[PDB]
Amino acid sequence: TGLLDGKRILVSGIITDSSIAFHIARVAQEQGAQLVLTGFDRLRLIQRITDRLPAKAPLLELDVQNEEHLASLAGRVTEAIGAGNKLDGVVHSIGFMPQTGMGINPFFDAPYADVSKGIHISAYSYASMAKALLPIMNPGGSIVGMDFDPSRAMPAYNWMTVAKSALESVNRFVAREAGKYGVRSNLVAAGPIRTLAMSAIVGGALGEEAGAQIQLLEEGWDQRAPIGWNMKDATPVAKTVCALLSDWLPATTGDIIYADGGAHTQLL
Amino acid sequence: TGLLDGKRILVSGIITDSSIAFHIARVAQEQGAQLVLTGFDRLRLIQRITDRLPAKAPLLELDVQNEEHLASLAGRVTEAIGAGNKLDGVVHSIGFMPQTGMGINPFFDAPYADVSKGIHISAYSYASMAKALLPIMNPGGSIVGMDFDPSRAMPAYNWMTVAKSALESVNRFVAREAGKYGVRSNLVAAGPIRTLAMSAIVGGALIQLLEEGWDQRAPIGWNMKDATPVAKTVCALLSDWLPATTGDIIYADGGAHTQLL
Amino acid sequence: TGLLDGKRILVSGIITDSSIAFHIARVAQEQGAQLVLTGFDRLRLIQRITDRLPAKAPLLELDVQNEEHLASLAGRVTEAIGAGNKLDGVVHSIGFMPQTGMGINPFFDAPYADVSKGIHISAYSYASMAKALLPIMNPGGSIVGMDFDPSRAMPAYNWMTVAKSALESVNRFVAREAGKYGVRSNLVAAGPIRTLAMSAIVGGALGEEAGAQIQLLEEGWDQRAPIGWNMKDATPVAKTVCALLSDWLPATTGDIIYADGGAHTQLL
Amino acid sequence: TGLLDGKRILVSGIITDSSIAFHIARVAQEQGAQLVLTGFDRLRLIQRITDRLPAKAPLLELDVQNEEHLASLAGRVTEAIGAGNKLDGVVHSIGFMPQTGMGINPFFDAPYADVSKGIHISAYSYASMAKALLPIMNPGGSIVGMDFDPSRAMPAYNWMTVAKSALESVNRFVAREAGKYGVRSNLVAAGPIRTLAMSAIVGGALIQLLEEGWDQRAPIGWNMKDATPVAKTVCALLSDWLPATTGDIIYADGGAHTQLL
Ligand SMILES: NC(=O)c1ccc[n+]([C@@H]2O[C@H](COP(=O)([O-])OP(=O)(O)OC[C@H]3O[C@@H](n4cnc5c(N)ncnc54)[C@H](O)[C@@H]3O)[C@@H](O)[C@H]2O)c1
Ligand SMILES: NC(=O)c1ccc[n+]([C@@H]2O[C@H](COP(=O)([O-])OP(=O)(O)OC[C@H]3O[C@@H](n4cnc5c(N)ncnc54)[C@H](O)[C@@H]3O)[C@@H](O)[C@H]2O)c1
Ligand SMILES: NC(=O)c1ccc[n+]([C@@H]2O[C@H](COP(=O)([O-])OP(=O)(O)OC[C@H]3O[C@@H](n4cnc5c(N)ncnc54)[C@H](O)[C@@H]3O)[C@@H](O)[C@H]2O)c1
Ligand SMILES: NC(=O)c1ccc[n+]([C@@H]2O[C@H](COP(=O)([O-])OP(=O)(O)OC[C@H]3O[C@@H](n4cnc5c(N)ncnc54)[C@H](O)[C@@H]3O)[C@@H](O)[C@H]2O)c1
Repeated sequence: TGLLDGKRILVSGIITDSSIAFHIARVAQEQGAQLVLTGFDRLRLIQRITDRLPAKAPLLELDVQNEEHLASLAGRVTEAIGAGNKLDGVVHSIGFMPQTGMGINPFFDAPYADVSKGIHISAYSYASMAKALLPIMNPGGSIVGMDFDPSRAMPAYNWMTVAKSALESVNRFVAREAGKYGVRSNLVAAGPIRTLAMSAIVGGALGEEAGAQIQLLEEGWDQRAPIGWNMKDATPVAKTVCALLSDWLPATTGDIIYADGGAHTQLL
Repeated sequence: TGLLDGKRILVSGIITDSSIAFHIARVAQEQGAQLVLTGFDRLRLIQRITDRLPAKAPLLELDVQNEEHLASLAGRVTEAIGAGNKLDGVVHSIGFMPQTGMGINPFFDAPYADVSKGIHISAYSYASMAKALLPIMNPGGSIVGMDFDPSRAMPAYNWMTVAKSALESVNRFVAREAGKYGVRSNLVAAGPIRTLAMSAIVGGALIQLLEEGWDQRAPIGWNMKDATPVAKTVCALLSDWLPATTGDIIYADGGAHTQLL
Repeated sequence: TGLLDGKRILVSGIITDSSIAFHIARVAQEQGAQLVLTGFDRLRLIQRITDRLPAKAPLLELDVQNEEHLASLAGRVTEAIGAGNKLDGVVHSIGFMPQTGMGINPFFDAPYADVSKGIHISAYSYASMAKALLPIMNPGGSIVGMDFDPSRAMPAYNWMTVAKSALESVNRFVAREAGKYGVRSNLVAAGPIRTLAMSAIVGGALGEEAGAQIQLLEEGWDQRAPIGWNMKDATPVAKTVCALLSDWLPATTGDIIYADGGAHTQLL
Repeated sequence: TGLLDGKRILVSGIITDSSIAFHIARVAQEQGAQLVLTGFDRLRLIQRITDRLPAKAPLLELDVQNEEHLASLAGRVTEAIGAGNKLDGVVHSIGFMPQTGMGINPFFDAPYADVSKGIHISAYSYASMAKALLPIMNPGGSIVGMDFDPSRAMPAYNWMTVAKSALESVNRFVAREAGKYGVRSNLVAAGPIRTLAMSAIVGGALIQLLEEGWDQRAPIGWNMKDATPVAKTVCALLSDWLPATTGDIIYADGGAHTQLL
């Protein structure tokens, strides 16, 4: 009776109740999904946060840079959902980039070690998770990652833009591997959403003027989006992710769905 | 239980039970929609076809090159669904290109009158239907058209490739208009499907090699005789589950377009 | 010494001295090219215009909607350049769209008859000219058309945007035909240039604050463009066309070169 | 007379006389450029290769993973062309990916340490060199890097494809910076060319079929054994004849990427 009814889905990337992952988790559960959650580093906090989700779901630790976490991942998921059950869905909502690689910090000044950390967490880990989880996914399954359209450069996004371009390429190759399991792999390219990560970043760049520029970003995005855009609401993005986790897009893989109000299809 | 529960949706393009529009209509009815169908030219023939759909639905004549048909359409639709009710969905699943514009016929030999007719039916008509039906569409509604990825030239598709390129551009402008009504506009780029147009327009102007090639490039495979995955994709767009996508193209092609070999 | 030394190039599209084609013609001549020119309708006026070019050049009438003009073109060109001589280059710098298909006139209110004529002249005729001239082109030859990037919708450009999308598609097919002859076919996507088509034709469709809307277009373009953009200067565009007419892009065909200051590569 | 007469141009990436950089260098010199060359690893062996060039040019050492090399680059480059002289061109023609990231080795088995090294050398180093060399570039100058179209996935190319996607994105940011110096930044996406990297990196990770399919898809054909058309394109970008193109990608692939089949 729900869009994701009877589906077991892993969701990564909850850190705050504003996280896009949190809303993906909320909407999936509203649509009848049974979730496993993964969290990085602050697991007591994430536990308290996810108490506020509609239903109780098991939380597993996963630092995508930790090889041991990746190697034990499938075993721990299987334990969490019960032996014999497989995942129908996997959500990658994970991103990171050192401040040097962001903002008004000069593009040329980011040291490779910083960039490389960012790309490891933001792009490579999409292949890492897929590698760890594909052997426990059902045919008809769906892996989804979060994207921010990096086809053109822009202020501030800097090296994360580069990491997303890498992510887009990784996704196309994940699809080749995933297809062997009858599993789809796609990205959702979202417009700007007022998550705490989003606001910290622009705030890290512009400081005292960050609040104003954020309101201006919202105005510009809403104007260019033919159906408009609400930065305060992650629901449309979360629904798009759930659509890809459902069986209603069975012939789409290696691809990118734009949940950005249609802004990227307009010049002005 | 139903992805499109309660929605009122107009579906154009049904001519046989292999039509992508037929499968779109079937699946939508299965998912709780109520349809109004439109047919070009063969009304008695289409009526027999549509009698095979899981539920009966009113059938309206529509020639997209006929100005009077377009002018009467909204009123005719309202008459069929009852005053005070509006559409939630519109499906544009039509196209045509004269033989000279297709297959092994030389690209340079297609006369403009031929090309022009093809573009009228396959691309302009998307704006035309939108112009006619937007005044009777509900907020949150959705207009969906059928595309075949024309970003790179290819044998056989010739001038229809040009018509599809125009359509994609048209779709982005319809989205600006449709947005004023709170309505989305998108295309589904489908992989090759065994339809009347496939056999009679394309094949008539010349396929097994095409199925194999497409199935190879597609990471999850491709079945030319199964329009259902395409139909489901259109339904996804007609649903409330892709509420932030407009002016866009969704690829229901097995992932073929994301792979070089 | 000259980039196009010894080459024989047909240039269409000159109507005023602000025409992109006029500057393409000037620079080509400065680079040692020998030219044949084509003009539509106002041929006395055009001839007065072309007298201001650095060098003499035959002027032939060509209305791309006139089948008879198209059928006699090769013969009139060959008569102009001498028998046993062929063209090395062809420039299509031709566009048209009735006022109804542009500006603040509603997108839905443009009749297909208006749009169709616009597509005939702006898109289909690229195939027409190629059909007429390919039999009189040397291997190593080059056909170039003028584009305005239509991959995203925008205010005002309206149905001309659709024509340009059609033209891009046509160019990919012309490339397959031209290939047999060892001839390249490409488009130059220029940024906005203050020709009279811009200021008067598009400008006239813009309503009351037309000038301001066009200046705003320039400011936005200059800003997005990493090297900036000057709407008053067609020379970077004319040079780019000449680059495609030269032997220095011998492996590029069916393609688009962006002479737009790099604006299309930047979101903001 | 020469396309690049009096232009001072740095060219990285020569390792054998099949290198794309070697042919870029050869064509630039034929067109009157004064070159400075950089090499990695076996510089004495590279010197033997660079001696085969038309004119003798200074060879400097540059490992792009070496912060000292990068920090001293401009100083050493200035020493080579003379104090008071600046560069007009910079050619980035380098890249690398460990075997684990290539060919028949499973995509999922490449350790990040390996991928990272490949991304560092192949993509980040484009920004690295720009940062080092922009302060000694004249207005009107041109930075060019080599690309292989990564917009779709493909067998064998694997993680290098990902590095190329990074590079394309890096190029767009390098353009923003280079613009402040009146300098252009672009990539050339080349078709397949028989080089040491083609043979040792890609080939050992596994060939003739690649050439045929590319030549078939290219409207003007394509020759894997001929790097000259690619070198010419790079020189076009180094010249004054593409002065309005930046942050972009020019395809020197025989038009292959514009055709489905
Ligand atoms: N907020 C937006 O506007 C926006 C727009 C488009 C795309 N995105 C993408 O959506 C996803 C989530 O972003 P968000 O806006 O919700 O911010 P967020 O801070 O809520 O989510 C980012 C997540 O990455 C996790 N993470 C960081 N390092 C990790 C590691 N080593 N191992 C495992 N997890 C790690 C964090 O703990 C966090 O949960 C990202 O991929 C982001 O780039 C965000
Ligand atoms: N079969 C495929 O492989 C495939 C792949 C991608 C996209 N498409 C697209 O899907 C849509 C439907 O095509 P199909 O494959 O189902 O073939 P089809 O023959 O089953 O449907 C084509 C329809 O166009 C309608 N039509 C033609 N002229 C008309 C007019 N003047 N006014 C109103 N309607 C008119 C026909 O009556 C018919 O029902 C088209 O837009 C087509 O290009 C088909
Ligand atoms: N001005 C810009 O900003 C700009 C930007 C990108 C692309 N373009 C393109 O460049 C080309 C030239 O436009 P322009 O800006 O130089 O304005 P323009 O008016 O000087 O050039 C347009 C030309 O088309 C010719 N033409 C119209 N109908 C014709 C027909 N039936 N047969 C033969 N010729 C015909 C006109 O006579 C004229 O010479 C067009 O294709 C246009 O779309 C212009
Ligand atoms: N050969 C092809 O088919 C082809 C096609 C398209 C694009 N490309 C690209 O063109 C460029 C040249 O490659 P190629 O085909 O000529 O092979 P190549 O082997 O002749 O050149 C590759 C170069 O990378 C250099 N390099 C590796 N690590 C380095 C480091 N740490 N610091 C500085 N330089 C380093 C090598 O020493 C070498 O000279 C590359 O970026 C490549 O990816 C090659």
